[PDB]
Amino acid sequence: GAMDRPGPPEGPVVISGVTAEKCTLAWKPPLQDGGSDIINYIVERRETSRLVWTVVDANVQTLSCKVTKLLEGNEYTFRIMAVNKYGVGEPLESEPVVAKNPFVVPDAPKAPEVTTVTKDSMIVVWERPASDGGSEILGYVLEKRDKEGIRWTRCHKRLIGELRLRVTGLIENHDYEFRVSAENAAGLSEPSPPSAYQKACDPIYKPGPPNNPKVIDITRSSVFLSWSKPIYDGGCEIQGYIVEKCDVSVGEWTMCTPPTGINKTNIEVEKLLEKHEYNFRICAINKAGVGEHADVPGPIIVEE
Repeated sequence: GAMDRPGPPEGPVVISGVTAEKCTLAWKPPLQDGGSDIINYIVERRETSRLVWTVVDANVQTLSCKVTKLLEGNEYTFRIMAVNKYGVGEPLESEPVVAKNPFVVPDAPKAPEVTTVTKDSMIVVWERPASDGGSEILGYVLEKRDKEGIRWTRCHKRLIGELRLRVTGLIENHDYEFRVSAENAAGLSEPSPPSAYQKACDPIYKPGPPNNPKVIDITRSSVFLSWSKPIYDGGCEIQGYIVEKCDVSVGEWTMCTPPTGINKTNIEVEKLLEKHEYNFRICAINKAGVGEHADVPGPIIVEE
């Protein structure tokens, strides 16, 4: 048919790479070229307050254009026209875009730390950005890796909204290392360095004091003591008890057992000085160590 100028560029204008000084536009060719091929495109800009369109590039041989010399804080709208041998077609106008610098993802956090461990769980804790640089952190992603495993795995879906997570579902006696990432509106940070490997196992602690230490009977040179298992065994097996004596005139706590201890809740302390006055301490032994002493009630006079 008869020939004329091209149709408008097609499609939504797509704006990308927006900073405070530049941005990038892309469009698609017009559906109709008017009967002659499109020679070049014309890209124009107009700050929203202004009336005059200003030329960005009058000879764009591309479906994209890099706009520069933009000005921080100003809002712009952009225009694209197709040109052929018979003239300039109707424009394709973009949506308004403000020249802002983009938001940035947070910095990689510092390495997390494990605190409380069971055979199946670990509490992991980490720090906020030391200073509130405008990260605007929304939450965290905690990852774990088994020492006998290949890849890092998430300990949870979506985000952790605090500085801590009790990670469960851990395999007893496996060793795990942790790393944490921080996410803001811009996206996910690079991960932190890893924690040191920790083994999933129940901790053991020194035992508590022996229970109900008491005197049973007294002779001319001996004292009979008795007690019961400590209420708190330290998650560990009581393997023995240490008994100590003190002369109240002297004040030096001497031993009444080998350091190994005694495997009974009773003892007969013998060869004690007659009519002297004593105090007695009893201690429990774990694989972890010797726990707190329990003092026998009052001082005792060795008599009959």
